[PDB]
Amino acid sequence: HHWGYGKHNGPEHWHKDFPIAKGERQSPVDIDTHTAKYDPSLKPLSVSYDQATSLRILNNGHSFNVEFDDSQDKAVLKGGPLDGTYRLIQFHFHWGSLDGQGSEHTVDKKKYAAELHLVHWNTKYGDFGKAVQQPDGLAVLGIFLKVGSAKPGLQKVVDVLDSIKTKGKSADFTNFDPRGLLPESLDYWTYPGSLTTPPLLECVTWIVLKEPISVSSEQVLKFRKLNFNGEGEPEELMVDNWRPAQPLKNRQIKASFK
Ligand SMILES: [Zn+2]
Repeated sequence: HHWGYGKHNGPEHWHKDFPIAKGERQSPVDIDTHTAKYDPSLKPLSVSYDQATSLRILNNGHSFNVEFDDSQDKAVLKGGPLDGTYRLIQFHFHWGSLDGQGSEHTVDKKKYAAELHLVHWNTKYGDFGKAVQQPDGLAVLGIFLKVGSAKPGLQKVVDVLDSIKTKGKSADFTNFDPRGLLPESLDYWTYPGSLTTPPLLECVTWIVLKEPISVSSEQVLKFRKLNFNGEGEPEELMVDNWRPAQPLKNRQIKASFK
């Protein structure tokens, strides 16, 4: 029926409704740090999130998204391997049922507890919908989460999850600053890929940060209290909403550092 992460509608079933699932540039992938090519041509990333305007937090049934006002160049990303300006539209997470799994991308086969995705669309295309239909339409900044000390900047998000426990629920979420989710270093790996959830369009330039951010066990625990289901239905905890690594095929992963 509808896609999900369960035994009967999980990742291995997606190809039936979205044949692109078996395409040539699917994500996520395993980052082999020894074969990734350091490219001196890559420019530093430029993240300008000082004017970011968050609007709402929503449980869409597969994750929770924090949405931003993308009607103007308020929070943008440029530089790196990108040509042009990409606007931040939303960020969301993928996490596991246990601390040893949860991330989508892996580094030398190592899985992290969760993975943060900051989705941006190329302004040259006018709107998000047109952007996803282009090979260079989106830029997604991926950040790994490891369990350790608390991330102060993440607490506001954690505190509101109670109000959006089930599918379809949303709440006002203004004045949230995404800069508090960033690691200290901006070194990264990049390769051409796709969305990791249906429609799995191959329109993404992935920018995966080398440095993980630390979150406490109590923080990740609250992610695990969310529900895939809507209110009034049998409770199915939202955990392990991650897609396994896909084959790299004819792609090269480039690193911005040596
Ligand atoms: Zn994602």
